[PDB]
Amino acid sequence: SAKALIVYGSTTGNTEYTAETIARELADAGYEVDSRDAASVEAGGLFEGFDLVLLGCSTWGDDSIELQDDFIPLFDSLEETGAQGRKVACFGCGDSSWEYFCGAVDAIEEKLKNLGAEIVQDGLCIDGDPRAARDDIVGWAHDVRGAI
Ligand SMILES: Cc1cc2nc3c(=O)[nH]c(=O)nc-3n(C[C@H](O)[C@H](O)[C@H](O)COP(=O)(O)O)c2cc1C
Repeated sequence: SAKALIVYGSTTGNTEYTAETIARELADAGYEVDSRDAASVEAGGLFEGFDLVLLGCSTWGDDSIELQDDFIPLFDSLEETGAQGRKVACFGCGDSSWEYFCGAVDAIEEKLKNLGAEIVQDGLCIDGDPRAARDDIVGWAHDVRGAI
């Protein structure tokens, strides 16, 4: 079967829950899903062997757009991950009280495109408690699968 990698940076658990929800959706559809906390990964060759890569990251920063801390090293070395020609999609939790709502997702997408990835679906941005967005999360995973 096709193999999917999900890597998530999450501090309060929201993007982690989102990743777990996406993983079950893909696994139910027949994907072999490898889900990893970004804190545990190294960037070099990270995407090797994977037909689909899903990257999740929350947004931070006192008065700038900053990526979740565990994701920053992966972003900083994203050019070594094997993203060229890779089918990728991005997701993240945020808070719409911030103007740059899920700004980290946008930043990861833009760099992926420079690096030659194929963005298979527009990034998923979740407001507030992601358990109150379960339908949106499952639907997005479904749409990602249908777009590859
Ligand atoms: C200092 C600070 C800055 C934040 N900045 C943003 C932001 O710019 N855009 C956004 O969408 N959310 C912002 N947030 C909201 C967090 O991303 C939100 O709490 C999210 O649910 C955390 O997801 P996680 O538990 O997966 O880490 C900010 C939160 C804090 C504390």
